[PDB]
Amino acid sequence: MPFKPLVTAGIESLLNTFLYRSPALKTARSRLLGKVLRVEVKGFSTSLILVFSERQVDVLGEWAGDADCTVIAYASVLPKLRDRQQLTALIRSGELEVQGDIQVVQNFVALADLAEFD
Amino acid sequence: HHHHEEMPFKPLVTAGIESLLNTFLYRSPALKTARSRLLGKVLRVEVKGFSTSLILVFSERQVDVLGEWAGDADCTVIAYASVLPKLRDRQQLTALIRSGELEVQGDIQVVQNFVALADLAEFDPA
Ligand SMILES: [Ca+2]
Ligand SMILES: [Ca+2]
Ligand SMILES: [Ca+2]
Ligand SMILES: [Ca+2]
Ligand SMILES: [Ca+2]
Ligand SMILES: [Ca+2]
Ligand SMILES: [Tb+3]
Ligand SMILES: [Tb+3]
Repeated sequence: MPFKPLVTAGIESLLNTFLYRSPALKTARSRLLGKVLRVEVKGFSTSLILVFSERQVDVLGEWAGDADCTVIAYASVLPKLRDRQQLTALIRSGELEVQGDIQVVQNFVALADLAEFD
Repeated sequence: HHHHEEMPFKPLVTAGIESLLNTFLYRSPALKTARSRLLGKVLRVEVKGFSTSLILVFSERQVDVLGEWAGDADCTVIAYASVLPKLRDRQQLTALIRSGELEVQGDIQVVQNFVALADLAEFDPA
């Protein structure tokens, strides 16, 4: 199946430098341990699968299995997922569609928010 | 890089796009003649819904990606990210420009040459 290896490797390195380089974020990352988040970017044919472990997040373009959480949005909603206080508004407006366990995306957005200085 | 210090998201996005474009377009010497058409060109990409631009600077051994450019761009493209999977060939490029899904300012030949390069990068199995 099309794994899109160059794009997924690039997204993986980006997410690992941003979220996993700092050991100060360890306890915030512990909330996502063993979780599988499926990201469907509207207009794109392939899904992105994020598998969280202690050392890093692995990204795949193809997954045989279930995701704990699935998020559907247009590309312009992705930069908005670095703010915990605006996730409820995005979900309410339908800009971000959530299937499965909403806690997985809430925990991810809380992590990304703590990863970056405003 | 090798450090514990928190670094901004924007330079990580441009570094990531740069790495991607160089592996995809610049690794294969078979694409040399297609790359020659973009030498010295500056392509500004404004992704609708995003606040910041992407600047692509084509040289012989690589394309550099920046988040800012005080100078002159040879071509400026404005589109939503969902048009990227739609610009496979030059036939589709004309339809996207005709429909206004892709807005072009400056030299249209730069984006035609870029799309023609990406299309040949897919044909070339390297
Ligand atoms: Ca923050
Ligand atoms: Ca560079
Ligand atoms: Ca000019
Ligand atoms: Ca120029
Ligand atoms: Ca193609
Ligand atoms: Ca190739
Ligand atoms: Tb599948
Ligand atoms: Tb602008």
